[PDB]
Amino acid sequence: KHTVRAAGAVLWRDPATVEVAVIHRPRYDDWSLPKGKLDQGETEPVAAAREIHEETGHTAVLGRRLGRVTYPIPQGTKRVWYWAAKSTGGDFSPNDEVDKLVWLPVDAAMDQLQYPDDRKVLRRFVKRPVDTKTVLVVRHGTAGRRSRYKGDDRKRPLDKRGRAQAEALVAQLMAFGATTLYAADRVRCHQTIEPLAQELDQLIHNEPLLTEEAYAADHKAARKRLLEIAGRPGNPVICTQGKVIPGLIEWWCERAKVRPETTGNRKGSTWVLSLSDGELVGADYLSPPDEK
Ligand SMILES: Nc1ncnc2c1ncn2[C@@H]1O[C@H](COP(=O)(O)OP(=O)(O)OP(=O)(O)OP(=O)(O)OP(=O)(O)O)[C@@H](O)[C@H]1O
Ligand SMILES: Nc1ncnc2c1ncn2[C@@H]1O[C@H](COP(=O)(O)OP(=O)(O)OP(=O)(O)O)[C@@H](O)[C@H]1O
Ligand SMILES: [Mn+2]
Ligand SMILES: [Mn+2]
Ligand SMILES: [Mn+2]
Repeated sequence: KHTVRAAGAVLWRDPATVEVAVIHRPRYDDWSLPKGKLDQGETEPVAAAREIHEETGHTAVLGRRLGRVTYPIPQGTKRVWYWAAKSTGGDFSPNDEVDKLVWLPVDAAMDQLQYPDDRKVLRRFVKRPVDTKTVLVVRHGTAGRRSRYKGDDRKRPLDKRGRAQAEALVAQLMAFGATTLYAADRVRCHQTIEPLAQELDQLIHNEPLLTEEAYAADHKAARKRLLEIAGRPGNPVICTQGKVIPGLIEWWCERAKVRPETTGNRKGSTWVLSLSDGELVGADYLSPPDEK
């Protein structure tokens, strides 16, 4: 019943014309997909990107999430979440952890992978486009509690936990190749992506149409604005509030007939929206960085 958390990837290069990486490990004599256990304080996407680079030598950009594999181990239950990950280069060198890496088209990869669950991941990988662009919709971090004033406090800041959530979100959002930054017109939303702003040296665009008060006054304008942002070149991060996100996500998924595998709305959480030719093809809910 104790869960060991891990993450990994279908790492690919070049539609089933791509090649995917399959690794061999001499400790187990197995062929499998690269993956590994989360370190203290990592989230799954951070661990996936790190373990990809450690086991294959390649850097990569994560995209669509491809489901979860569990299996019993002496410690309890091993849990692996998998992402599609596009190689951004690197070179493999054999060692004692991983002694071989082969790049295979999907069909021959399916023959090489010994675990049925890995084959299931790879089937998911091919079901939808993999060369995707990415929108990251983030609910701001923890910011104490609303006062008894009607509606909303413009300037309430992140609390200490929330500031730490903001710092922890840099690595997670960098894992998906975030490039451009947007925040609803509340201090707490800006402060959530300010650490990422500093890392990228990028300015945070301000978004009055995406606050809770605006969504409630004019939801059509909020939806239009999301699409406008998503249509721009780059991979945008959009930080907004709890009353806004569920409605926007549900609307987009409905219209494009995308089924989210997980759902939630926690402060510090992230929705990874994968697009192919402007069409939504994945909506993946990630837990806040300090929650399970
Ligand atoms: N998809 C699957 N379904 C069922 N069983 C699977 C399986 N994959 C591996 N095993 C089987 O479980 C045992 C532990 O392997 P593991 O879960 O891959 O263990 P691990 O902790 O050695 O490997 P990672 O989780 O990949 O850990 P790291 O990369 O973090 O390890 P590191 O310390 O080498 O970095 C092995 O005998 C293996 O054949
Ligand atoms: N005074 C209030 N007026 C209206 N809604 C409130 C009020 N207080 C709490 N809520 C509701 O409860 C939720 C959580 O409020 P809390 O004070 O914990 O966080 P918050 O930082 O304001 O969150 P968000 O900015 O995501 O709405 C809000 O999203 C809102 O739906
Ligand atoms: Mn591993
Ligand atoms: Mn490893
Ligand atoms: Mn490891």
